[PDB]
Amino acid sequence: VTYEEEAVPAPVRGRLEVLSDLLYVASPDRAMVFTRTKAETEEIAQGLLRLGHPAQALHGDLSQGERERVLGAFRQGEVRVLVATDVAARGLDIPQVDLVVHYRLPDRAEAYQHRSGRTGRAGRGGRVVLLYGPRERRDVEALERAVGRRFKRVNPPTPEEVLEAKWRHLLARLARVPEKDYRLYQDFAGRLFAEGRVEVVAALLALLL
Amino acid sequence: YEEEAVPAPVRGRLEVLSDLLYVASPDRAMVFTRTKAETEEIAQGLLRLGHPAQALHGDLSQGERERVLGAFRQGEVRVLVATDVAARGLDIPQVDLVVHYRLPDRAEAYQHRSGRTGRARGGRVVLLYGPRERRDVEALERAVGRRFKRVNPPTPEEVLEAKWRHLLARLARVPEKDYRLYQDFAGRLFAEGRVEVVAALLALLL
Repeated sequence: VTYEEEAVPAPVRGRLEVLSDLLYVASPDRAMVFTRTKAETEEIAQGLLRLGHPAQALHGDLSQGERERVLGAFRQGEVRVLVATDVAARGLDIPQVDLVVHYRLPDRAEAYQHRSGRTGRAGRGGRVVLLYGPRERRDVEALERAVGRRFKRVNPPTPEEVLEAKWRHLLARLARVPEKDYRLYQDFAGRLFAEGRVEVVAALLALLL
Repeated sequence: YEEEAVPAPVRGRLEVLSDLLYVASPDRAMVFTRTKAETEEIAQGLLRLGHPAQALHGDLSQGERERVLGAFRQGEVRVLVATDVAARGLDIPQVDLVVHYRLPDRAEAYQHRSGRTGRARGGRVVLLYGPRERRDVEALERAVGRRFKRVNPPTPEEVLEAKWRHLLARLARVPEKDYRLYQDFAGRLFAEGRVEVVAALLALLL
């Protein structure tokens, strides 16, 4: 195994929210999320959507043609999140991805591995994350038995983790903006600096994040 | 009220409206077109460009209107864009600035539209003229029996400075509790002191 696995604690309800934060912090090019039912794939996708992530749902009800295009969307970068059921998920036509997340848990060990292999954009490297509920702890120990491995027990992202991630995203915007367009606002930038009021700029960031 | 005819090509027309808007900064403005097609188009152009604008027409559900007008009255909406038909009604209040994006098809349309300006005081009225309307400007000018002051579009520099003051305003409305979260980040920026970076910030909000 050349990928790492983390067991991360979440409350079935706040499950979506935790995940969203995971993504924001981790910022992976491609990610799959696994769940039990095609309906969840839907909720979760819509959910993540409104939560501001490029998410699609992968199930077998998807037509041959619909599938094939949800997948392409994925390989380009147009879709950055695929939410699938283990069944819909079988196939060689599935890309390798930066990060695998188990939303609900896989009952038996083989589902775990089929799911987990899709990470590692080489056969080497990759992160897997399992989400467990407050009681499901016993379920997690059980899997580790099956899988014959100890998963790392890692906390969800702190608010300032996210804040930190958002800020990183933002320097990324600024990078893009070319002199051709910021050159016009030099003077103002000057004023702010020469006044030296963090509060005002703190304010400015307030409504950019 | 004062009346000012402002030179402007229909092809870049929208930009100076935005300008006059920023430079005037009225609590209420109303802009007049002649087809739901443009009221529509223009509420978008202005919301895009920075201004809290909404469009006013018939298709608009009875109920919905009430809400828009309320918002315009509240001042949650500072600019209204309306056809002449849609505009009729005693629910439409008096504004600080009346703009004729395109002109009236009569001295009645004019004195109907302009009627809407000034509240408690005189008002203001802007008539936007392209170069090849210059003739028919005089046409309606005397048609109404008055001479509108010929006055020029706002300066790039005038506009820019205004844009700035608006921004300050917005900023000033940020609740202490909110931005508190970003003092550190802010500090990081002053710390490296790349004005260019902060410029790129500004570029993203103007």
